[PDB]
Amino acid sequence: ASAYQRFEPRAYLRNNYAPPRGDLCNPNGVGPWKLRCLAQTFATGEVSGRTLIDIGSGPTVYQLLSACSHFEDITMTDFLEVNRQELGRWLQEEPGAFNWSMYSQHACLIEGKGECWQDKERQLRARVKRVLPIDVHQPQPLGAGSPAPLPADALVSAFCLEAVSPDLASFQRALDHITTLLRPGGHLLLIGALEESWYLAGEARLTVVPVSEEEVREALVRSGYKVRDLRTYIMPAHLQTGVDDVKGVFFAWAQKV
Ligand SMILES: Nc1ncnc2c1ncn2[C@@H]1O[C@H](CSCC[C@H](N)C(=O)O)[C@@H](O)[C@H]1O
Ligand SMILES: O=C1C=C2NC[C@@H](O)C2=CC1=O
Repeated sequence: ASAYQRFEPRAYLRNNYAPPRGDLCNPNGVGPWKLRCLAQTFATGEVSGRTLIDIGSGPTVYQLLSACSHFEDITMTDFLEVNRQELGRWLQEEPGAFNWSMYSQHACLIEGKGECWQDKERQLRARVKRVLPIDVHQPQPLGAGSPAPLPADALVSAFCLEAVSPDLASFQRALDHITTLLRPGGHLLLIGALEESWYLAGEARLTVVPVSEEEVREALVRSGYKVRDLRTYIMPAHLQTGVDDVKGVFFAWAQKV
């Protein structure tokens, strides 16, 4: 809750998106695995529409790289002001912006359409119309008169819910709250930590509800999704860096019935 007030965006980026976890060179790493699930899913051509919302974007954009070419209106969100400010720095190509080029490249590599990474980042920056505050704990997570087109044709959320939820029940409700933002028939792409109880982000020490793959699936069904795809990545020893206690990472593709 109020722990997210000490959350340092740079430290978080450093902990999860710089080497070793941010080394995209080894295909056996989490970075490549994540981009692969994303890329492969959109490549099916079944996740399509005009609008899309990213839930709890944090200070990261990799989660929209393969997505941006399928939706012309993209909304990014986060609870923290600092995180929206960081997102802004990368969108406006301002100074100090985080460098996502390695990920843009690997997305281009993986997608295999011969695209250059500059055209990818350009497309993303173009299709992201707005960066809105959000709280998944509210029944109306974006608010009343949100500038965001609703309902969205699709949703993306990586490492948010389990990391803002004290327990399974909160998690399930938060899932419910965001699910209302999704048009029926829509698609949800959910990535998150498995069996993780805490992670660091500078002076901030966050509490996490350790969830399992079955608990994630059950939660998706209960929230009213058909689970099209749900995969697990087991965190290798050398990627256990002492910035957290994550055991694995899950990826879910779910369709709203
Ligand atoms: N109550 C809340 N509602 C929505 N998001 C919240 C939230 N409380 C914290 N968050 C955000 O949840 C994010 C989790 S970190 C995830 C960052 C990014 N999605 C990734 O893929 O790395 C944090 O940025 C945090 O600010
Ligand atoms: O909070 C987390 C954020 C992550 N993103 C990459 C993935 O390695 C990861 C694990 C986490 O525990």
